[PDB]
Amino acid sequence: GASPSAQELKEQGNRLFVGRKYPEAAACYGRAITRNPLVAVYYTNRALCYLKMQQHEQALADCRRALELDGQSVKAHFFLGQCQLEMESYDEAIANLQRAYSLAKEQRLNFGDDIPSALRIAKKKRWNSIEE
Ligand SMILES: *CC(=O)Nc1ccc(NC(=O)C*)cc1
Repeated sequence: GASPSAQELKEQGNRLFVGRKYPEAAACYGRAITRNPLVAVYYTNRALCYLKMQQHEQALADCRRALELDGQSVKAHFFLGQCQLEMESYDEAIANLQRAYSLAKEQRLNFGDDIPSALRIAKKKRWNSIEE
């Protein structure tokens, strides 16, 4: 047969995510990791699959793996915050989303209003949690 390159399996998991096959996509990213475990995006992409699967702990651990490879990652800080938000770790979530925002400015990355909106939503969810 043929065995793909790590890059080729990342491409395949990307297509599987867009096809809404999230456990399959996540396994594809694991196969990419087997070939090259030093590529941050494989872990962040797999964390998005885990989030869609409502597996917050597994997504969180992949965000940590990505952050050990790229400490400047907007995407890893953003999805770390999103994992924490889903787990109701509100203050940690907001700080990581704010760090994502600052990094994106430093890097001149345009996500429209997505990060400010994500913060507003996070702070409102936190506020509602405090007011009971
Ligand atoms: C390039 C790429 O992956 N684009 C893309 C478009 C639409 C969506 N939508 C959903 O997954 C629901 C994902 C990725």
